[PDB]
Amino acid sequence: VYVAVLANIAGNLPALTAALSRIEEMREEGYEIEKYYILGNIVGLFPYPKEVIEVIKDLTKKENVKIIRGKYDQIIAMSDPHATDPGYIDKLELPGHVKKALKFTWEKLGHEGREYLRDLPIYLVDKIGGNEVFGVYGSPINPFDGEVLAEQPTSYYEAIMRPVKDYEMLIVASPMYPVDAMTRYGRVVCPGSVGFPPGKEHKATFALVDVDTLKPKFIEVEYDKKIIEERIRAEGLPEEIIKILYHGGRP
Amino acid sequence: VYVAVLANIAGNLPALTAALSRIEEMREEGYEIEKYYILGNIVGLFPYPKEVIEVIKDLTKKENVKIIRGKYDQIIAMSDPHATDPGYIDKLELPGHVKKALKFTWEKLGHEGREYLRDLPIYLVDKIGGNEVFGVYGSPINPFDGEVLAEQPTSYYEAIMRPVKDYEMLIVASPMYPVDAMTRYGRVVCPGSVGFPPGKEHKATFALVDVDTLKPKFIEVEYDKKIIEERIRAEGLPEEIIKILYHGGRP
Ligand code: NA
Ligand code: NA
Ligand SMILES: [Pt+2]
Ligand SMILES: [Pt+2]
Ligand SMILES: [Pt+2]
Ligand SMILES: [Pt+2]
Repeated sequence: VYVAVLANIAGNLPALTAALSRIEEMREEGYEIEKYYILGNIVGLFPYPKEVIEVIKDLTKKENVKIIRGKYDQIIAMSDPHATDPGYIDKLELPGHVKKALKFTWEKLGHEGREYLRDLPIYLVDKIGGNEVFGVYGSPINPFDGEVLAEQPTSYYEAIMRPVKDYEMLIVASPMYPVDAMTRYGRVVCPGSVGFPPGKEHKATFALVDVDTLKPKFIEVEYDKKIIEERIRAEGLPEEIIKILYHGGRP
Repeated sequence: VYVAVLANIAGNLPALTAALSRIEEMREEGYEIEKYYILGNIVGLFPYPKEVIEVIKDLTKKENVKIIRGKYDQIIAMSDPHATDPGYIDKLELPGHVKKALKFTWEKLGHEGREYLRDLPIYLVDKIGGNEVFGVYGSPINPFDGEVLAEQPTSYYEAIMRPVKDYEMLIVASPMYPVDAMTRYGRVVCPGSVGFPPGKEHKATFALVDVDTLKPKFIEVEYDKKIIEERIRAEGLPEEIIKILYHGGRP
């Protein structure tokens, strides 16, 4: 019995599709999936924002699913609901290629898609087994702009867990790699990144968390970067997004 | 029955003492007070940081109390746990008089006081009645630097409640004045300020939240500012803290 924990889809439909199909295969292999946690970014740099949302909505009907929004989702959601274009984004402190990806996302979502992100919770507060879990995109101190690093010593995660020590587990998206850090205050976990490559040769990465022990099993799944590349060019988006696709980046 | 909700003690012992004494008096008059929520800032501008913590500690032994830290508390907690002086504060984006108050608080607390603040939660998550409640110092988007304003239209509070709509009530400290705004997503409440005067002729302000209806009753209690003025001068702190005591300010 496990909870499937996914993060940072970032508008990448092929990676999301590959992760969920792998989860279905693993069900056939004796892994019982009680429920799903999906952490932002939900939409972002990659050009399938409406399709990602459709897949999540179907899953939310069929399964027990809890979702929280990430930094890119918030940039879209915070906009005036009556705005006629995504011009407000150019004022923000962001790289040029990121502004263009988010303006594209804003337009392609329409009013219904923007509204869906506005309904997304910031915080995940849940129980698995007898254990209480707290989830946030960035860090406890700063939900959208906070950054928890991967590959740090136990003391690092202990200091982060301390202000949320009421909980048995903290889940964050911002490390972008698998994190599994037992501390005196609880366990800090990052499932990895489904659709936002942090480096080269990225595989869609997520975790199955054991409901009894809270130990994560990290899973990696290949997806086709070819159709994504061809979809970016066909929508007229910066060449820098293709670089991130094959070389990595930080949101 | 009621929950006593208090915020922004900010190191002001006489104001905290007067509010708690009024709560005890209202219980003598036949008010059922079952628990306490205490929101930051716990310490800050006023020169009674150690004593405020002793009153809270004693109250936590005898009553059902949930506490969260505020901006000023976080600035102290953030610091390297065996730094020798509060020199790090001089590099922060804070007015001169605020820097001096916080350096004094850092020293007066000692290691044991600094560690007490490091143990305080960021988030309040609770049930009262069958109603879920979420509390944070600043705002849901930004726990320490976020600001929810008083005296805005209903639509302003609705957009703030929307990302925490899974809850029946949001409690924030940052307005500094009583707020009680029903929205379609839940009720946004600020209890007022116990020890940080927002303007002139300040009384210690807090709320009793009806457990059934979630309607706040705002209570104002008088306290002595002259003894505080005397302690500020005796301890060498800036004249601007005295100006805040009598004419108000913002953290
Ligand atoms: Na814990
Ligand atoms: Na609600
Ligand atoms: Pt904005
Ligand atoms: Pt272990
Ligand atoms: Pt710091
Ligand atoms: Pt209501």
